[PDB]
Amino acid sequence: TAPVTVFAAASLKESMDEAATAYEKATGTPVRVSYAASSALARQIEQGAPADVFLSADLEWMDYLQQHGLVLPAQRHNLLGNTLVLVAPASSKLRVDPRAPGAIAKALGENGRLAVGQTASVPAGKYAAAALRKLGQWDSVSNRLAESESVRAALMLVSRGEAPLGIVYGSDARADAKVRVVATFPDDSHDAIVYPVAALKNSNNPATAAFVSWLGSKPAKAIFARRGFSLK
Ligand code: MOO
Repeated sequence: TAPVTVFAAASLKESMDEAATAYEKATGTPVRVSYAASSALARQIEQGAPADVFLSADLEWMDYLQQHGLVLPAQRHNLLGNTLVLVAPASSKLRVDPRAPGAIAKALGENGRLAVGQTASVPAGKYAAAALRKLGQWDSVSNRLAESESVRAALMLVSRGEAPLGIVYGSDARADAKVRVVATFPDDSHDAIVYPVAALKNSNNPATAAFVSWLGSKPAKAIFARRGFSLK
């Protein structure tokens, strides 16, 4: 059985791994998930990667594939939501109000860097940059970023204590007890974090639509819900 090839935003690591297993349990169809920043995944797809399903951590990267004709609007829909959080290593005593002018930058200490997804392309980085900008904090940290290849890479920096703070998703924080949530960014500070899922237009996997459809089903949703994603 050709596995359904799912390209999933890095932040979907555990949830999609669980979903892949659960899908195969239910149907006997293996699901092979590849994780990266949604940007990387989208670019890989654009460049011909034979993904069957794409789950992005933002609409923009799905839009990108749509614009490239690789995803049909009919075959995409919003699946999950998240929050954006400021995290610190678990042991960190930092208290930071993202809204307080200069608070994030101060909490970086003398040489600390703010772990973020690469801010141009990685959805978590874009959400982060958007939130930072919106909150007037961007300038204070824009030269103090530890831009990372995905939100999980950013998480890792914080988890490893190599960044005193990072901006990841709420689910990422739940996914790693080695970080703690210092603050949740106001939902008004960034575009809603929405993970669209789409069957790729060119998928030739007979199970692609089934898999995507299945994600609407209670046990599939429950995987994401348990892992701190909001359900769209
Ligand atoms: O595509 Mo991500 O989950 O923002 O690294």
